[PDB]
Amino acid sequence: GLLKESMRIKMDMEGTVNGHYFKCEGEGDGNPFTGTQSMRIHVTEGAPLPFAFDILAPCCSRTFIHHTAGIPDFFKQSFPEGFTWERTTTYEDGGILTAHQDTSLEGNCLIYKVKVLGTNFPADGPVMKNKSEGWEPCTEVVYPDNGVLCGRNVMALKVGDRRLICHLYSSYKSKKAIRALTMPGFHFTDIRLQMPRKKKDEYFELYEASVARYSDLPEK
Amino acid sequence: GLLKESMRIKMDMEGTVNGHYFKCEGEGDGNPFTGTQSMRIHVTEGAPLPFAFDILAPCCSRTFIHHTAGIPDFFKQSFPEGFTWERTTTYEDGGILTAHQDTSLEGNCLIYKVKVLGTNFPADGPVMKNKSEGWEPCTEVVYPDNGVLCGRNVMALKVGDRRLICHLYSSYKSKKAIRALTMPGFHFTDIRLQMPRKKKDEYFELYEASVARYSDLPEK
Repeated sequence: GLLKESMRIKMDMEGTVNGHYFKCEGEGDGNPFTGTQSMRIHVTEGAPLPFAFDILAPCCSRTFIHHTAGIPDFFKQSFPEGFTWERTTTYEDGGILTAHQDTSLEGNCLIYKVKVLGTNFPADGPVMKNKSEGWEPCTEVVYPDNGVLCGRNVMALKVGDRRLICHLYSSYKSKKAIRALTMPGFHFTDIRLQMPRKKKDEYFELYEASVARYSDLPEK
Repeated sequence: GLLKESMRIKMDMEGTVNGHYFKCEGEGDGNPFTGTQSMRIHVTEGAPLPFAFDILAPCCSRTFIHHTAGIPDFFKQSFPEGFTWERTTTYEDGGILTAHQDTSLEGNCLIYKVKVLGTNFPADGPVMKNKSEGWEPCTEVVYPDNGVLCGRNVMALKVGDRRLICHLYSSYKSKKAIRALTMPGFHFTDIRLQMPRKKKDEYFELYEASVARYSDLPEK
């Protein structure tokens, strides 16, 4: 209807992590129906980032999820009005990353406005020491709550042979009237977020694939 | 070859939940290689239980996981010596359910000893009001940490059309020498835990299926 097979993405992100201010601009593209996408991010203020960009990578696109088994698509249904998401991620070594995001659509271009505040990351930890090597793939739990889509996730940041676990609490809210929207049931969203390239803690490239599905286990 | 395609299970559980003391005995069976199993639980002291047995259901069998793609099997490798697990489950409405478990093997019978403490469950909540309808399927995150197997999970207790989220923190410890066991890498375990039958808050029947696997998403 309103979404095409090739979509452009423009993202503006502003934030402060452990007191360090930054701004990022991203241009990306993807296929929303096969659920694949990529983004080029330039840190336009606050470069070089004194912390691992990994913690900001999940703040950089829910319209690009391949929905299987007839699962209703909260995000694609939300257009032309668009949607927002709120998230807090708690890291098991103390760090906290809170974010709010606005998703709108203008022509062939998705427009993301992201605000980020991160606090209490340990000074000696892999995030502030910039010693992480990206994320493992993950499986978000997704479920309705009175017209709001809730998400819960466990993600694992790679630090050598070790994994730093964090816990994601997400709320996805449509700007469309609740009556014009078909809510999904309880389901899962597999997500594989990768960072193929980065340069000087100032330029980053992301690729992400996402699939909404039910458990593959038979119900007895 | 210590495990057979048909195994017996004997379980003894003792615990206190919101100040209510109880003991349970379980007899079960299953196929460890297809990863399927069932159990009959009788509350022998403290019946009828004044809380939902659902919160005790995940305390009742990791030898029965179907391992795909050559993922090493921490639990099956642990025999004949066996293993232990410990877990804390935090419910988003305040409840806490902690457990320690010992798993041994004698002949054709796996022997489980479980100790449980549950606290701070709200008097008005679905657990203490006994108004839950079992668990959704879930996907545990499993990864090594210096010979210990760690698990993290998000589970959802069904309360009508509502879901009460809880967060699981698990540690699995082999009694085998670290040198005689090959640790798996980061992977996932799909688990579907069901309660086909219950009676008088005193008799319960469980069925569980589990599969260890990697992400279904292609790695770009």
